[PDB]
Parts: sequence; structure tokens; C-alpha cells
Amino acid sequence: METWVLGRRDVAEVVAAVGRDELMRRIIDRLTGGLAEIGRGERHLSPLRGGLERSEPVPGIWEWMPHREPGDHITLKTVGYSPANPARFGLPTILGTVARYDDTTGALTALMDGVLLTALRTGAASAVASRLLARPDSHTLGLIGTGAQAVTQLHALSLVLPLQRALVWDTDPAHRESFARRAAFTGVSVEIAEPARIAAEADVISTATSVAVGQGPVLPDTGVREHLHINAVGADLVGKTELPLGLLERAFVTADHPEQALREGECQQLSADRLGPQLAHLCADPAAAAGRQDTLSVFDSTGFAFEDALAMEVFLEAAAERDLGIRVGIEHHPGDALDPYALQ
Amino acid sequence: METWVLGRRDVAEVVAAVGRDELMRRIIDRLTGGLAEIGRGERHLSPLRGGLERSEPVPGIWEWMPHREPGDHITLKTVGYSPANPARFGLPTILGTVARYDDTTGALTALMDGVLLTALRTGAASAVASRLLARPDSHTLGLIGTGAQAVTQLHALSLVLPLQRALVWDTDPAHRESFARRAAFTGVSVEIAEPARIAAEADVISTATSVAVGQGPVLPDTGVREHLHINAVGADLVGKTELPLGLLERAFVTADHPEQALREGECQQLSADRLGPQLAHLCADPAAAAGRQDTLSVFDSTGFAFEDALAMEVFLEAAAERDLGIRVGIEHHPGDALDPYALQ
Ligand SMILES: NC(=O)c1ccc[n+]([C@@H]2O[C@H](COP(=O)([O-])OP(=O)(O)OC[C@H]3O[C@@H](n4cnc5c(N)ncnc54)[C@H](O)[C@@H]3O)[C@@H](O)[C@H]2O)c1
Ligand SMILES: NC(=O)c1ccc[n+]([C@@H]2O[C@H](COP(=O)([O-])OP(=O)(O)OC[C@H]3O[C@@H](n4cnc5c(N)ncnc54)[C@H](O)[C@@H]3O)[C@@H](O)[C@H]2O)c1
Ligand code: NA
Ligand code: NA
Repeated sequence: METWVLGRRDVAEVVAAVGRDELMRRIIDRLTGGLAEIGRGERHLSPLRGGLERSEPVPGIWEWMPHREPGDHITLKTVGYSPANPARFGLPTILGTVARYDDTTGALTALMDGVLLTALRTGAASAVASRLLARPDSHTLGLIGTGAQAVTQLHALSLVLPLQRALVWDTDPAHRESFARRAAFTGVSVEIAEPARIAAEADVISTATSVAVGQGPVLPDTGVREHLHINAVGADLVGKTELPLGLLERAFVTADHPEQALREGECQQLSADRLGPQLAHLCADPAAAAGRQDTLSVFDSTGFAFEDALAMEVFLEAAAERDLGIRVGIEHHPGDALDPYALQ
Repeated sequence: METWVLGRRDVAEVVAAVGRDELMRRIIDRLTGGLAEIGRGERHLSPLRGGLERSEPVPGIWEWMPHREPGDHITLKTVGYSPANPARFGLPTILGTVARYDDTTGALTALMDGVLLTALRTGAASAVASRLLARPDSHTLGLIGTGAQAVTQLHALSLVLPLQRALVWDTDPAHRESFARRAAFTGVSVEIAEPARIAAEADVISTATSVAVGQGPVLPDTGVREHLHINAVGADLVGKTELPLGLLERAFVTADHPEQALREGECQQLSADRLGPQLAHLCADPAAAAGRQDTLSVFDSTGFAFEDALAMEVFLEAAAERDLGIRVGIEHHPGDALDPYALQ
């Protein structure tokens, strides 16, 4: 037995061969079915993630996220949020890896990049929620925060809504000015616009910022369109929020993971008895979403490990088809199972 | 930037090149200093490990154990306890891996086997505690459970005490028969002995069994020598214990990790108010342990992630000196930090 390692090269070859659109659609479809299975009680939400706060060079966090499929495998994603990474080191803010362990023996069976996978399934989750809660003729997307997640927010949403334009804002002028080039492949025209204009004109918004704890909101409490749907995607430290309390109190709020969202999502700001049914329930029974497209809605997204397990399965299916990756004997399996020093 | 991976073959070469005694001594020395640093408030106990119980084929657990050295690195050990592994699959009961992440950026910098490392630092921790709490002229070691951990329990304790004899028991006759061959490199004469004889004769005992929840004790509450020191090393599921309650209530008890031990150690049997100073405090101030060498003592061992980080450092230092391991690009670092699709 050896660990199946998908290097950065193998992950790149999967998305190159399959195509960004098709790969994103596969992950959207997988997440949709998987969320519906949770909503039907056929599967369970992942346990709460844990994390270690880091103060330097700026406040960030490093988190671990398990999800068990009993009798089959356990998925663990380890992921850092380090928002000085881009400017200071030319590294992504979100850096992670995803591992799979055999549930029967405990053995490490597969290991892969989590950077691309994280951006894909986070876009896909917003797409699942926005298909339920945004107007199906939504034309104008607003983006607050135009870093890494903004790219897959725009991409995923462009596959499920007829988006024609994106109004975008970032507090870093370089990061907002570069977004059009990163977005170009989608065919959605990009225009820089201040947050008040985005609030007034957008049919759907995604907020995905590295705003510090206590420095929200990133979208002002002002007039929005009656049917606005917001994907609140930023999430890292306890205390970090993006939306104004007044807007949230007027909204139909569905969390991907209620207990996690109450700790780390916009639901930090809300009384627990004001949550709408969670996303998995909407996927299994759309009665709870019926009519909510035409009034203010918020998808409170924190991400949870089941989404990583599902996206990992999409990657492993493609990689297995193509015989991609390498085998590394990482774990020591002594010839005598009772002898740690039998270094066979 | 690529991840440094030490495979099974590199770990085996470290042992072959450094030597078992020298490698174990390095890990004992690192653990003693690190624990003293915790006892002096220069470093801090790792957070509580987390875990997922599994019921098939027999009850076991899969656990994650993070530890952070601020500004340097984060260590995470992922480890399964699957006690049917030896008989059913020829695999060790304890199967795990240790990963190292840069604390500044979050990047995965190193990954190695945790099977051998786990056995080494678990023996080392018992040796640290027993040097403090066992009579320095202890001649007879008792072992209940003669699986993988027993091998390094005997090895490490033979390096810090003048052991002449090991009295050993396992409920599996083949496992107790084979222990002497697995122990031969230590030079300590092994005898098979039933638990009541071990309790009556031993100067120091380690219990390290796969006993099931609620099926203890593995050592009877009968005559023990006045000065007996016990390393309670078995630890997996909540509810699993190895010592008789009456013995525990008479003993001076020190945990490696009080909060973990209250959940998963012998201290499950004890009121929270009943524990002594933890092992770290005894390392920093051994005056609190010297006076307990001649009375009944228990080191309640659960294992915690700091031990894995320290032992991993020993292996990385030795592997670097010998240019061992491979470099694998696992994480995706896009050429544009804000573009997840910018596959370099
Ligand atoms: N919900 C999920 O599942 C999920 C998954 C991954 C990441 N995230 C979170 O999404 C957030 C963004 O991640 P990323 O990978 O895009 O990081 P990033 O660093 O690539 O982009 C964040 C951007 O937000 C901008 N920003 C900071 N403060 C702002 C403000 N007040 N207004 C507007 N823009 C602002 C920054 O200048 C930067 O360009 C983080 O909180 C991250 O932890 C969530
Ligand atoms: N404290 C720590 O840091 C730490 C580290 C690693 C493992 N552990 C724990 O130590 C225990 C042993 O692990 P291992 O790797 O040696 O497993 P192993 O399966 O190699 O050995 C366990 C042995 O215990 C024997 N056994 C079971 N029930 C018994 C009983 N009632 N009396 C006597 N013997 C019995 C089994 O026959 C087996 O030979 C496990 O609970 C493991 O989770 C603790
Ligand atoms: Na959120
Ligand atoms: Na214990």
C-alpha cells in the first residue's frame, strides 16, 4: 500500500483536460446532490472545523476540517488563511491540502492540492445557493473583494445565471484593476464600481474579502434591489463579518452549516432563532426557498469539509481515469506489524 | 517551493544511519527539554486532539493532533487506532503521518511517516516520566500488552533505568511469544508472566494494550511494591482504561495533558480535582517528583502533538544531514496569487 499523491501538475492536468467550465459544472452538480442527501438525512453535516489563530504579519488562521463517510474513508482538509501572502510573498491567501484516509485501516490513501479545489467548491456552493435564491434572469453581478475567491465566484455564477456584467470593488486599487484580466475568459464584462453603486445595481452579490475582524461592513447599509441575493463568502477569524446588520436583519438567511456560521459567518450577528433553513434542506425540499428569489436573501457561506470531500472525489475520478499522480510509500508498514523497528 | 517528503525508506535509513539507541536518546533529550519549557511557561500545551470513532471491524478511532510553534511552523499528526489491523491486514494498529506547515504562510513544507515516530516519542515520554518517578535502581520492568508500543516502552526505559528483566503479558499468546525476539536488541531478559505476578514483582510497569472500552483493568488491584511507577500508555476511545480504580486512587498521578487525560486517560476514572502537577511541571521542577519515587505513582499518558513536532525535528535534522527524502510539488502556487486558475 502506497499513498496516491496528486501533485500540483496532476491537478493542473485534470482541469486542463476537462476544462474549467465542465469541471466547475461537475462540482456544482456533485455538491447539489450531496447537499440534497444531507437534507434527506442520508448523510450528516461535517463536524465543526477547528483552527489556530496567527497574529503575524497580519491576523490569519490555520484550520483543519474532517469529514467521515462511515465504512469508506475520512477526508481532512488543512487550510491556511494568511491575507498578507499575496503582497508579501506572492503566495495565495488561501493555502491548503486535502487528504483521504481509509476508514477501515486508517491508512493515508490519497493527498492532493487544496488551493484550486477550495476555489472551485466555494464558487460551486455559491452557485448552488444562488440558483435557488437569485432571480433566474439575474443580469448584473456585484463583487466586493476581487482576490482569488472572486474569480471562481464570478465563474461559477456565470454558469448558472445569465450574467452580462460584473460591478466590482476592492480596497486595493491594484487588485480591483487587475480583476478584468483574470475574469476575461468568462465573457462577463467587468466594471469597477464603488460599494454603494454595487448595492444599488446588482441582482446578485458575492462578498469575499480579507477584511479584518471588526472592520466590516464591506457593503454599506443602503438601498438594494428588492430581489437581491448575497453570497457572504468571507470567513476566517471569529469576529470577522462583511454585511451590515440592518441588511442582514431584513434578509432571508440560509447557512451552509448553521453551527459553523453562528461562530464564523454572518450569523455571528444574528439571534440563532432567526436563521432560515440551512442550504442542505433547501436542496432536498425547495418549499423553504419558494418565493425567496424575489425578496432579499443571504447565503451565509463558511465552507465545510463535506464540500471538500465531494470536490476531491471529482478530482480523483478524473485522475483515476487518466492514471494521473504518483505512488509514495509514506507510512511505515513494518513486515512485522508489532515491531516498529522492522523497517521492511 | 515544494514539500519535503520522507518516505518509509528514508525513515528506515535514518534509523540505520543514526542507530536505535542514539535516535531514541535524541528524542528523549528533545522531549525532556520541551516539556521543561512548557513547565516554565516558555511554551504551551498543544490544543485538545480531535477524533472520529469507528465501529467496524472492531471499535477504533481516527484522530488529528495539531501543534503550533508561533512564527515557525505548525505540526499536525493524523493517526488511526485500528486494533484489528495486525490480525486482519498485517498492518500496525497505529497508522499515521506527520505534516509540517510554515506558520507565516501556511505552506506545507514537510511530510513524513508517523508510525515509527509515534512509537519512538511514546517510549521517550514514558522514559522521561519514569526517570522522574521510578526508583533510580529499578531492575524489573513489567509490560501489559506486548504489541508495537511495548517494544519502544522497553527500549526507552532500558536507556534511563538499570533494567535487568522485563516481565510481560499479552492476552494473545502469539504476541507474548514473539515479544522477546522483537526486544532482543535491547539486551534486557524478557520473561512471560501473568498480570498478578507483574503487579507483585515489577519496579516499573507500562500498560499499552488494545483493551476494549469498559473491559479493563488489564492489571489486577493486588499487592504491588510500595515504590511502583506505572506508565498508563493505552489510550484511544473515550471509556477505555487499563488500571484498577482502587490503585489509581492510592497513587500520585501526573498526566502529560490534563484535559486530554480527563477525556481519554486513566484520569477518566478520577475527579478533576485529584491530579498532581502535569509532566511538564515535573520536568521543570523535578523536586516535586523526587519525593514520589518511593511511593505509588502513575504517569497518565495520552500523547500530544508537541511530542510529535519535537520527534519530527529530530528526524528532519538527521534526514537533512544525509540528503534523504524527495521534494514533491503538492500545493498549487499560482503565478498570480489572486488567480486560482493561474496554474504556473
Ligand atoms: N466560504 C468559504 O467556503 C471560503 C472558502 C475559501 C475562502 N474563504 C474566505 O474568503 C475570503 C477571501 O479569500 P481569498 O482567497 O479571495 O483572499 P484574497 O486575499 O485573494 O482576496 C481578498 C481580497 O479582499 C480585499 N479586501 C480586503 N478588505 C476589503 C474591504 N473592506 N472591502 C473590499 N475588499 C477588501 C483584499 O484587498 C483582497 O484583494 C477570506 O475570508 C477566506 O478565508 C471562504
Ligand atoms: N499514550 C500515547 O502517546 C500512545 C501512543 C501510541 C499508542 N497509544 C495507545 O497504546 C495502545 C497500544 O497500541 P499498540 O500500537 O501497542 O497496539 P498493538 O495492537 O500493537 O498492541 C496492543 C496489544 O495489546 C494486547 N491486549 C489487548 N487487550 C489486552 C488485555 N486486556 N491485556 C493484555 N494485553 C492486551 C493485544 O493483544 C495487542 O498485542 C493503544 O491504545 C494505542 O492507541 C498511546
Ligand atoms: Na460567511
Ligand atoms: Na492513558
